[PDB]
Amino acid sequence: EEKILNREIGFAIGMPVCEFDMVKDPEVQDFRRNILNVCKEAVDLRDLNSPHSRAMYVYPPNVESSPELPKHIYNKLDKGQIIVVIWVIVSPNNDKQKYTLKINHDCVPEQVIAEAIRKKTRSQGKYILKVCGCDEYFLEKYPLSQYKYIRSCIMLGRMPNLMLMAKESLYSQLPMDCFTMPSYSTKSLWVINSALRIKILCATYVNIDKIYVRTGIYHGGEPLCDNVNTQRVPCSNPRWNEWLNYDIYIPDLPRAARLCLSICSVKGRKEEHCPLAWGNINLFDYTDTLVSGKMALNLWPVPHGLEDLLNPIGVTGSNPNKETPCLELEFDWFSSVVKFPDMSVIEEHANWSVRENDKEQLKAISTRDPLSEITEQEKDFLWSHRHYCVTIPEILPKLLLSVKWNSRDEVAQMYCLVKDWPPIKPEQAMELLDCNYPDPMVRGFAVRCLEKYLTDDKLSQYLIQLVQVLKYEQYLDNLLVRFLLKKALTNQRIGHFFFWHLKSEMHNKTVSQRFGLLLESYCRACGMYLKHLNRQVEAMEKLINLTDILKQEKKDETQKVQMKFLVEQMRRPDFMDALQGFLSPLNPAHQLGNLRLEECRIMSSAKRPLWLNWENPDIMSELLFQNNEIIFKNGDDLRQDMLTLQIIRIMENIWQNQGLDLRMLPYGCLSIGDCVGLIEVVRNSHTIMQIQCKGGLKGALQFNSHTLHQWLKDKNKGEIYDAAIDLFTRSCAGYCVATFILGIGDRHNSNIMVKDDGQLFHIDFGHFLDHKKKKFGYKRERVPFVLTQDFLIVISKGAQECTKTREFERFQEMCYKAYLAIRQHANLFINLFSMMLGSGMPELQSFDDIAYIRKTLALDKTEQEALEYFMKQMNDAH
Ligand SMILES: Nc1ncc(-c2nc(N3CCOCC3)nc(N[C@@]3(CO)CCN(C(=O)OCC(F)F)C3)c2F)cn1
Repeated sequence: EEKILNREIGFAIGMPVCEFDMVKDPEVQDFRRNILNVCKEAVDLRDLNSPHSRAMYVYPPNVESSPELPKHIYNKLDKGQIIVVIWVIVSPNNDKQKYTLKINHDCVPEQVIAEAIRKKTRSQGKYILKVCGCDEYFLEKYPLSQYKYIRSCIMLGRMPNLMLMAKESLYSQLPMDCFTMPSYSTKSLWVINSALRIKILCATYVNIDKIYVRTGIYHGGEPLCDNVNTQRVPCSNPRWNEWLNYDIYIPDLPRAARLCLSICSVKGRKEEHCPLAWGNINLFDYTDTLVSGKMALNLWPVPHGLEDLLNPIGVTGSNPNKETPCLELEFDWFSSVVKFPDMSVIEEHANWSVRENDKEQLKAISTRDPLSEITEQEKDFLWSHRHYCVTIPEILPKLLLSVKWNSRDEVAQMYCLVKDWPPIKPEQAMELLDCNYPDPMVRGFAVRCLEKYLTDDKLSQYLIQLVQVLKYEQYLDNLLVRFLLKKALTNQRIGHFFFWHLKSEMHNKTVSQRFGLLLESYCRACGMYLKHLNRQVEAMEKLINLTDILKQEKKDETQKVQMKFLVEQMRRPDFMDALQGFLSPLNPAHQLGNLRLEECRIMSSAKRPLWLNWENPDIMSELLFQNNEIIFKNGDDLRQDMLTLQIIRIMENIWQNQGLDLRMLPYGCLSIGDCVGLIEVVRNSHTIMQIQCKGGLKGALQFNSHTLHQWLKDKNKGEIYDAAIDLFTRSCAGYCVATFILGIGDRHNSNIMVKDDGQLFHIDFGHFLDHKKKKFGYKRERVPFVLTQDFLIVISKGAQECTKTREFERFQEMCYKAYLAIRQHANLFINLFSMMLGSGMPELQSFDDIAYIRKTLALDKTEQEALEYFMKQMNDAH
């Protein structure tokens, strides 16, 4: 009954549900019960206009955020009209009959259906349109061209193939709702007029000259007073029994104040100080109670490259592995439960607390990026004009950093300004969810802006950042988690990726409990989709096990011997059952039928990825792709690839909306677990090395700089030649600018690919945010801007003086405009990286890595000065 559901939830999370029942922490048990209200709200929203609302939960419309088509995309249409093919399965014989329509690009799905019924009858509202080849439906009254598949077809010059289906055929297959409620369902802070003191008792599980406890009171990475240390003791005896006194009074403690601890080592050789373990504690609990009495905290291992003695950004709470350094502490008891004051009380205290050159200086401060330095004079300038700031709402992040958070008088006044602040755009509100803004009223404002202005499309686009910033929340139950869970439980496409973003981090013990509890409530209310997720989990476990054996046990063996083990392991019954008949985690609309074993190989690229091939079992698979090819890789942190691919997509939208048709290729990529994941294979593509080692002769100098252009001319003879050179130029321009801005390394000719039609794209983003310079080669082949002689020959249509042709001038102008369009949206890009700073991605571990984008974008120069910097970089590559 519930034991069946709990066993299936346990298999999905990879953690038994009875482990959550064993947790005595009241915050954990209150979260498990209180989050069920979000589940019941999502389940009721799903049945509002049942079964149409249920069908749109399982098969939501995959649309762009705006119906507006840029003038250059409207020109791809024939007088504002599109040609679409509508298919029908007639039965008997199950014949495929097509009916070709020419309709207005903005026709709603029912107008398309009516026109297909008209064309078919030439020889009422009971039908739906489905994309041929995949489980994607057009159930909503959006203009046809707003659906991503139709929008993609217009831009890619392809013909839409849709399938006409009976409404009953789909609705009858929707399972009934199975959400069932689980069985597990004062003094004021401001009247204490003393300074804060905390007792450090003793440590256990700590076996070096001396050891000490370093402590500090922080609010979002910023110290609220000076750090205070215990006395140094010789390692063997870590008993301190010492009260530490802080220079901060209890009423001046902000709501998100934390105690940040560390056990540090001292070595006398200049005294060498090293942190051995760290732990942070929220000074107020989830019920707003100031902590008091004895407490024990199990500490965490120091993350690589900490560089400081404390870890104030790190996760809050005790290490679940109790067999780690354990610090015992004691807080004061003020003869009653102390609580943070009510909003009305804070509002009463805020009231009791109280040129044109200046209006332009406030506007300039407002447009600076999240990493730009804000001086002490500027902080005083911003806070003194805090009332004029409400009229430039985009300055709220700069103003929040000007507040003295260790002063309840300034904070009470900031709460009044936050309460009446005008709503801001989601890309600006997302910055207020990073580690710099722990205050719940600031965070609450930010989430309300997201609920008001975020479409389901933009929510999906920014899901990686929103799931990562959950780690920064002080408590399990918060406004952000409730917003994401409700969205995941009301749109199954969002729920699918939301599941995988949490599941893929369950190995990280700093988030295991938060994400595991969040996963339990999602699995309990996602419905029958849990059965599909379990099949995805089990197929991925079989591949992770297979690739682990290959990388550890049979690593050195030859390709033939590796393939013999692969084929033998894949032909096993348990393996075949697990790897066939499940949905693609890259896109759950793609069904993965039978494995085409003969087409599966171990690739010769770094970490030896697996090239897998499945039949697409859709009745109309021929109209999309007969076979789904996916790369499964063990060894890379594919979250860097996910972050880069998201940025490329956003950069492409910036360019497209500005009339700059720089065709990019952000193929799918999904992190499945610890350095494991899936990569979408782009069909009909070849690396530059493969093109060069086809026109190259055995024994002769390989990697010649004229093969690329020759191969493209043989593939595009005639009028289609001009289109291929143009597509190559635009795509190469976009990828030169993108790889430059982001500092993408390993730009060898096996990581740069080309399609038959001329489209160039990059792969493998295991290196970003640096100039990784080759150990050998020519000066022009080792500069940050990567543009080869091979590309210049294609761009100039074969000319020998390629840097002098008119086609190279047109390619240069493309690069200049593409560079400036991204520099205008720099704040967004800096913020998307900054939100990921605590993920543990090998190439993004500090603000110095993000500072690389501030240099390539030349944010500390003027618009004209940045363009000349970019021109000098382009010129260095030739
Ligand atoms: N982090 C990370 N990111 C990307 C990759 C990766 N990705 C792709 N691509 C393929 C195209 O679609 C996009 C993904 N290919 C790879 N290997 C090859 C190219 O180097 C080796 C020969 N090969 C081929 O012949 O493919 C046939 C044709 F499709 F290209 C593919 C590869 F390692 C790995 N790790």
